[PDB]
Amino acid sequence: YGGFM
Repeated sequence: YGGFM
């Protein structure tokens, strides 16, 4: 995760 989707 991290904020790509």
